[PDB]
Amino acid sequence: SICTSEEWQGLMQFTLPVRLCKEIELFHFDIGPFENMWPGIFVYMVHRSCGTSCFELEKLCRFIMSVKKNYRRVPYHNWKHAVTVAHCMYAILQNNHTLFTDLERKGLLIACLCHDLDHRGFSNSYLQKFDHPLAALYSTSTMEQHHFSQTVSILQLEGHNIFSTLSSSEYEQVLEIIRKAIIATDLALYFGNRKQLEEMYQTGSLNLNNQSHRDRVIGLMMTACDLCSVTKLWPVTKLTANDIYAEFWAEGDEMKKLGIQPIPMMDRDKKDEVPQGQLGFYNAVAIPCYTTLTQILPPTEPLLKACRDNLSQWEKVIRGE
Amino acid sequence: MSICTSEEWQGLMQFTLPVRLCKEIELFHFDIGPFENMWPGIFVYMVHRSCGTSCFELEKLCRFIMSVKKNYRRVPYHNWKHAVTVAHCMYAILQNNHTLFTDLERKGLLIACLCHDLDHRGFSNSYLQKFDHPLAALYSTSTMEQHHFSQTVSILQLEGHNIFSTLSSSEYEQVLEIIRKAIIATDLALYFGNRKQLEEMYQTGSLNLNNQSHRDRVIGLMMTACDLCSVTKLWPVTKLTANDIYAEFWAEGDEMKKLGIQPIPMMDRDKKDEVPQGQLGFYNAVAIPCYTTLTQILPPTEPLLKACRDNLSQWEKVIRGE
Ligand SMILES: CCOC(=O)c1c(C2CN(c3cc(C(=O)CNCN(CC)CC)c4ccccc4n3)C2)nc2ccccn12
Ligand SMILES: CCOC(=O)c1c(C2CN(c3cc(C(=O)CNCN(CC)CC)c4ccccc4n3)C2)nc2ccccn12
Ligand SMILES: [Mg+2]
Ligand SMILES: [Mg+2]
Ligand SMILES: [Zn+2]
Ligand SMILES: [Zn+2]
Repeated sequence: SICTSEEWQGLMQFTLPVRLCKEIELFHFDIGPFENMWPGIFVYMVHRSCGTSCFELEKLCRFIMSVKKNYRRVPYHNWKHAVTVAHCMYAILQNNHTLFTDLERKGLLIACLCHDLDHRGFSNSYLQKFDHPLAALYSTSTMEQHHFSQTVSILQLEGHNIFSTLSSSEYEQVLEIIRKAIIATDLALYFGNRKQLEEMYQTGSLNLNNQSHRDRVIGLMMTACDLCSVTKLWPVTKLTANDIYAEFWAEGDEMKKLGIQPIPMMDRDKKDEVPQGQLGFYNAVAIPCYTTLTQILPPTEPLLKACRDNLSQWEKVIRGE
Repeated sequence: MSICTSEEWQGLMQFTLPVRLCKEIELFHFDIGPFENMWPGIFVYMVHRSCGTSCFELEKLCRFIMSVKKNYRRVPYHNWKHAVTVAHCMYAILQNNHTLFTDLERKGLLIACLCHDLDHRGFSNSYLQKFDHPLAALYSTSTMEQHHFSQTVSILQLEGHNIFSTLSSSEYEQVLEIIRKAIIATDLALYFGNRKQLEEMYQTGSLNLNNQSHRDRVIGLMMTACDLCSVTKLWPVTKLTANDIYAEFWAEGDEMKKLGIQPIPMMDRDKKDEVPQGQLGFYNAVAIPCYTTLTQILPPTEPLLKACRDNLSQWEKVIRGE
């Protein structure tokens, strides 16, 4: 997928409505109601965080419109999710201004937009269990290796390599940041990452000039952004939930077409247990993520608070309220 | 005994409870899990709300709290989280039956709950006695529970930690007796005779509350109900805490396999299949009887029994492959 001459020139015209400017800096901001602004909203966030002279604008608008093209029309892992994850990374880096290099803020905003590129709405287990081509290629973190492969594809396209103008080494530094960040969105790898950071922060040996330590903190940040649907206002959070299950149930529907019972999270015949499942996901995954994050990055506390507020709302739904 | 630093207890005095949580704390099913940084301050609030703001001096109290956390170990279940969970359930029981207990007992039972598993290594009473651990020789029966009380007194005897200094020396030994008895009653090996005795004293109608020997038995049942209160939370919380319990059990079951001895199925991670039926039998024989007799004695404590029943249906739904 390469964007036409027709698409990206309109993106160079876009100026963000000034009434938002302040509301976009909030952690809990929702990009939902501004669909035709999401491509330019990403341009805005790149210019604010990295400077307008960071990328040359012609190359940048092409890359954003091609990446958008390569997102399938699935309920949840779509173009809206990519810009929602990218905004959370924007808010984290804006509130941790003096912690990350220019190169890291470049890659991470790029990595978040492309972290789910060409998602087909299926979990890694589905591709591996039922012998998908990509699973025969990428044995572990199947889609995550595909997501990074899809990004490198677009970057190698003509007029798209926004990283054309870095040092030849500096560029190979960016791709490692982008790869490790996208690989870190594999939720299965999150538990080892967050437990390692737990012991490290606790023992005090968490060293922020240790590169592998930096990559672990980046990975937790990628997880925090990937889950940021739990950190919006409860009206927004409850709505994104409907998108998540519609895609889960669709994968489980394919599981039934054989003759197998999917896990209850992917069974539409078990919608009643959804509020309990959310309460369990927040306590087992979400709360640990943003708690270790806030411990490492104190400015990211609004995420932890918003996640706690959303957790009590699910508890009220379970408790008959 | 690891003493807490000054920055630890200083930040505790400045802590304020978020307005919204003040209401949710009073509910039996309240789950402290998602508010880890708030756990020490939550205990301050529960002490203040039940025992008064002038009860303990905030300086010594915040020292005792943060030092008790430091002496709780990093085992999968019997840790700092478990202490505040048991302490909260006691607060809820005490709040809903406030004037039924003295002011000295509310001070004793809340403090004893916070310290009831101090310095837990993650090994049951049977392990330490089988492999003649030194503590099994110093404490013949109720091995860890007697040590927990010794750990509790060691913290009180630390410089500037004694929150009971301002009691009359009669009431000093009095509250220490309530605390010693409460921490001993958390030995589940004693609950079964004590619950059976309370059940008979109730149905015949001879259970009297200012009968001191009866009073300790009722406090013992309250200490048991608080120790098991994870069965009284919402289903997803109870499953997550069940994983904490089995993670520690199975670790002890591995050590016996290193010594060539098959552990009991409860501590055998190769018998994970029997987990739902093992929970079903624990509820029927232990948990449900505990809160049933407790609700007969203190009817305000019912929501524990109903929530314990709610999770009994879920454990039965799991055994039927659902
Ligand atoms: C794959 C990771 O999930 C997410 O990314 C995810 C989810 C999922 C939806 N949800 C579940 C989860 C279950 C479970 O199976 C719970 N089982 C406990 N553990 C194993 C015993 C694993 C956690 C479930 C069961 C019945 C009905 C509905 C259910 N819904 C987690 N909700 C959000 C919201 C915001 C951002 C992300 N997520
Ligand atoms: C003793 C202390 O137990 C607790 O504190 C405890 C427990 C225990 C874990 N559990 C068991 C218990 C068994 C048993 O062996 C039950 N005994 C049955 N026999 C009759 C006497 C003969 C069949 C078990 C067996 C296999 C696999 C797993 C198993 N899990 C009880 N569950 C909770 C939940 C919430 C708060 C507390 N607890
Ligand atoms: Mg993904
Ligand atoms: Mg104990
Ligand atoms: Zn994602
Ligand atoms: Zn206990």
